Amino acid sequence: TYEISSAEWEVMNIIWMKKYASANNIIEEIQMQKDWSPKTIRTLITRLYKKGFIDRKKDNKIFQYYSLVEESDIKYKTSKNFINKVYKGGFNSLVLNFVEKEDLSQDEIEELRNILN
Amino acid sequence: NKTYEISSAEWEVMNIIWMKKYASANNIIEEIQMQKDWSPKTIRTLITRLYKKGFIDRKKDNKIFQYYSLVEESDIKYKTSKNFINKVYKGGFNSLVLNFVEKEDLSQDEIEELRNILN
Amino acid sequence: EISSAEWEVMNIIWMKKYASANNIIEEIQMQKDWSPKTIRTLITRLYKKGFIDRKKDNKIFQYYSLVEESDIKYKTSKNFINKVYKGGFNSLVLNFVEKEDLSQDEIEELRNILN
Amino acid sequence: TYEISSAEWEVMNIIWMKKYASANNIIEEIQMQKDWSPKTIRTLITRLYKKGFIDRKKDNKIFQYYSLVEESDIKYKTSKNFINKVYKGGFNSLVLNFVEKEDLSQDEIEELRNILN
DNA sequence: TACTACATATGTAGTA
DNA sequence: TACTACATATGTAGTA
DNA sequence: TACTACATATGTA
DNA sequence: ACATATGTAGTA
Repeated sequence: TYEISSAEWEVMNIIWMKKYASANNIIEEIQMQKDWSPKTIRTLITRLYKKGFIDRKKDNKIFQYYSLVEESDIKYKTSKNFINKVYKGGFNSLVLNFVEKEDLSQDEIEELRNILN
Repeated sequence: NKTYEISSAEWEVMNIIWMKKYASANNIIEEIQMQKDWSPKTIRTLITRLYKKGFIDRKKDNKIFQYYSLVEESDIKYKTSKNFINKVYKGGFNSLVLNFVEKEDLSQDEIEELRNILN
Repeated sequence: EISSAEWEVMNIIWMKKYASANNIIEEIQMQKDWSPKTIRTLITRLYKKGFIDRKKDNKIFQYYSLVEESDIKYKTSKNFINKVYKGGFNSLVLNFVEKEDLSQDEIEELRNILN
Repeated sequence: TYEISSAEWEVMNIIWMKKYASANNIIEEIQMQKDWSPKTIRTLITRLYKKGFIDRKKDNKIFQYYSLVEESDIKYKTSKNFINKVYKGGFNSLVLNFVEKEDLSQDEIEELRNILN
């Protein structure tokens, strides 16, 4: 089983957010929210290339990478893996822990209802 | 500067500690040796690391140490989850709950509780 | 058979034992979004299939279940698993753990549900 | 959104069971646990083909249909849907519903524990 | 208990 | 782009 | 409440 | 192609 590293996650989102994406195309978008070498980043791409979460496509004269797995399909999958290891009481016990630490503003708490519908 | 995290493997440990407030060497093992399958040594190590990371502490209560948490549960869990979501979900907490219902991971029995948890 | 959309109604009725035309609708027009007529239709169907019956309690019909709830859900899930999971019930629970859909808070209850 | 109908399922399981499968190779294995026409079946496959759940492969001189979706990954998902449409209280409320209707023998109740581990 | 050992996964980047 | 290199961190567990 | 219309998904062929 | 069951919903 191949898993996606937290450092890596950075990358996927950048790709997921742009469907298609290039070596540098990504770096530029990362070298702003993070601070790594353009070489360190590239390795994070190849790494995901090999784990096989994305693929290439010599679109221009350069590779263009794209996801292979479904974003939300995987994120749900990963949170579920996490929470399970952390919170003994599934998804709920967690939500109950956000409000306990009042991480919710009435403007936001409102949206949820209209999200549970 | 040096910052220390609590490993996902380690997390199992805290959960027992936290669950018993006071906790001995084996006391934990016995309690993990059902929800998991490690060696009573592997585990003890997890404790120790957690001790040197400084999330727990000891205290020879009887003739054997009793480790106890140093950090506050809810305090840390909420903190950890935030870190997670931010790395994973681009749209914060919301975007996540949205993701669970799109995957129908909730029963109206549960979805109900939430509201009465929102008020 | 009882259709998935129809299920919505039976839940309401079983929830209320006794149940009226609109009384159903109201309790449905929040957890769903259909036309009061669509709904009504679902009831008629069920009445016609013979899962529920009427009874002019006040001056309007009062439908109630004819089939025993837990007796049906059990029957229904049986047919289901059978069409989907090759290995009966087991092979299902097994599918739920492998996709970690269970929190230890939850897995716990099971044991004491198994004794 | 495209779904997999109860009838269809009989086809997939034949397929996932043999990973690789032939038009007739299927019918054979179904005309024992079921009673349909070698044309009724074929159509179920077709539908599934178009819905996009399986795909063909001219292996010999005949097509060989193979699964396109991951078994466990979808059965999990469908059950989910079902459970929540029916049982108010998710998975739990269901298992508790099998015991009440004593649909379990101590021989099998055992396995569970060792399966919950 | 305390202290020791190790192979893989991960963060982070220089050279062909 | 491709391929190489390394130190800390994490999973697992033997020896004093 | 009671009959009918309608596009879709669906059981059978 | 064809009949039925189904999500939705208006004219009886």
